[PDB]
Amino acid sequence: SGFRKMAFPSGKVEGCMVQVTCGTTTLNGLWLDDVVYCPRHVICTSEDMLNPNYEDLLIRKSNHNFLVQAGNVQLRVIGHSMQNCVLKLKVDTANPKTPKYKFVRIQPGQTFSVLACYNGSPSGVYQCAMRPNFTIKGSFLNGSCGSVGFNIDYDCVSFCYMHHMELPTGVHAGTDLEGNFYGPFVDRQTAQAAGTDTTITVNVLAWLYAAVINGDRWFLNRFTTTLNDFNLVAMKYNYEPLTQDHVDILGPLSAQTGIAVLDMCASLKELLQNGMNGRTILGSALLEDEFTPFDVVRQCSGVTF
Amino acid sequence: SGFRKMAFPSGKVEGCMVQVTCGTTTLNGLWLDDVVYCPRHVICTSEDMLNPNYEDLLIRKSNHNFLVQAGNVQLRVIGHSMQNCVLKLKVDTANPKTPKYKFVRIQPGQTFSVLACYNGSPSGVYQCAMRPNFTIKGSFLNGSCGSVGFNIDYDCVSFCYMHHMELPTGVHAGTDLEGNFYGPFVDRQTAQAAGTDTTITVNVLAWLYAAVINGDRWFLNRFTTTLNDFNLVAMKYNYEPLTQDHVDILGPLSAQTGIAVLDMCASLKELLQNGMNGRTILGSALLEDEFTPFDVVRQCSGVTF
Ligand SMILES: C=C1CCN(C(=O)Cn2nnc3ccccc32)CC1
Ligand SMILES: C=C1CCN(C(=O)Cn2nnc3ccccc32)CC1
Repeated sequence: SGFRKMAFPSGKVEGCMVQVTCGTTTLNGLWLDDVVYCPRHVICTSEDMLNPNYEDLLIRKSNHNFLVQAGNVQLRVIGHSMQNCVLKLKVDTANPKTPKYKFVRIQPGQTFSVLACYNGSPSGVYQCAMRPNFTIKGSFLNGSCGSVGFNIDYDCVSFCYMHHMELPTGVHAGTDLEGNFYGPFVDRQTAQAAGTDTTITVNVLAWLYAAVINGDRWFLNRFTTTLNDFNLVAMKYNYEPLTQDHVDILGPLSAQTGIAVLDMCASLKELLQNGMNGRTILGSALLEDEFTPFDVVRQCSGVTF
Repeated sequence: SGFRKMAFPSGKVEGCMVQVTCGTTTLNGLWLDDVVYCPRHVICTSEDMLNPNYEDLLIRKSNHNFLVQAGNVQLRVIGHSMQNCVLKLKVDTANPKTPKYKFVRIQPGQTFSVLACYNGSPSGVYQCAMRPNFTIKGSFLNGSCGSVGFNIDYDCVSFCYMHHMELPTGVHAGTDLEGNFYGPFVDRQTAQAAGTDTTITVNVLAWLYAAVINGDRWFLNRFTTTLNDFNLVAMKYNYEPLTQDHVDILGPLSAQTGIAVLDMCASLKELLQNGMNGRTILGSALLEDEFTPFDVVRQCSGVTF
């Protein structure tokens, strides 16, 4: 028992990380098979950053200008292409450490692990969620660009995120591995509206179920509610609307604990309206929304990779 | 910017994990060079668990009774020895994936990453602290025994923890890699007092500095205090006493931010006496004590391995 904000084991991703340098700028790349993926802004300079003309900047570059290093081994670049906001550098060697992998574009509210890297070397790993407004609340310093987010299912790494940008608000933005930003963002050093965020309701409910499974039980009450009534409360507190698809994905947790989903919604309603009265749930004094129902079942059942 | 509960990249430890089976019981072992380390209670049965006679149980076992499997490769056991609460199984093959490593016995209040495993396969990685009372608040299911905690410095893994036991209170206990428990605990299925825990004061102060560096600033006040006055408050709220050695290890954070350690203590004093008035610091509504001053500097400076 016990419940922690657990990340996927990072070893399979660590073996894919490389350093990419283009002129003065160094960032991280992801070496899968014979292709290295990295953010296109490796080709910018500081005069470029307010609104880079990436097509014009890239036309000035040749294969031999992209320096790619994997530990101490230098990779030979035999082609380069810009796809959306990522650069794809073809190399003459397939990565011997390539795992089974997929590229996935995740949905807001889903979670993944980030392997933060600098100069192609791993620094740390943590779990986070894609906010409803498509930002992530990460831990990224200058030079972390090209660090990736991922999930693992059995032996397969699903890469879902590559880091590109810290907005002036201090939150983070990035792309899928085809280089398409999540959210309205562009790779320019500018203030960019993120727009209204909300709390991921289905994840809070999943975490309340996690709490019950682990014996934090004090917030269970004698009440129930309806999906309609609950959603009027969710709106008031800037929670995502709960749908029947969410109720369905909470089914396994409802079955395990015996607590109907709408009864758990009534506990959440009371916590939103009354607060946590100085108490804690699973070591937290706020309502946690970075565990999905799948996360809770995986952690509570010991699934391995 | 941003601040997360970050774990070390787990790849170097993943390559050391094996499954050990002795009779009916399977747990995890750590394969370093030509030795596999695992909890001695792999040799027990359920009739054994209230007070196993480990010496008598082990005398019934021979090398060929310890089944050790690394992925699909079976290891040949050529010797076995009990050291404190760990078994050391000599194998005829050195692990080709052995990292540079050390065994360390950590001090209460220090932090480390745990790689939770089942059947020799990694499930997840998370960061935690050794509580002042030598328990850890982990996430461990049955079969996670033999999972290890560790830190990494440059290319060297310092193994500090092997998981053995969940106390009936739901908190966790384990050993260093010489098999000595942290705390008063024994490997018996019994209620065992853990005794009074406290909050790790130097870590809370480190995290308040992390907060300022990241721009959460609202708890800074116009006050200062003395070490004596602060420790009278710490005692009242079951915080560890602050010593000058702690003030010294906070020096780099004090220098970075310009906030004297005793001024930050006065902010902490006010938060202990008044609470956080419905506000948050770094995404938390309580005072966080699982980051050491070294953790904060590492994360804020991008140190890699
Ligand atoms: C053209 C752009 C937009 C601006 N930009 C970034 O913000 C890069 N970045 N990413 N995370 C960071 C964390 C700290 C400092 C900088 C960071 C570079 C690419
Ligand atoms: C003789 C003993 C003492 C009792 N014991 C354990 O508690 C093993 N254990 N460790 N973490 C666990 C989490 C869930 C269930 C069991 C767990 C086995 C060794």
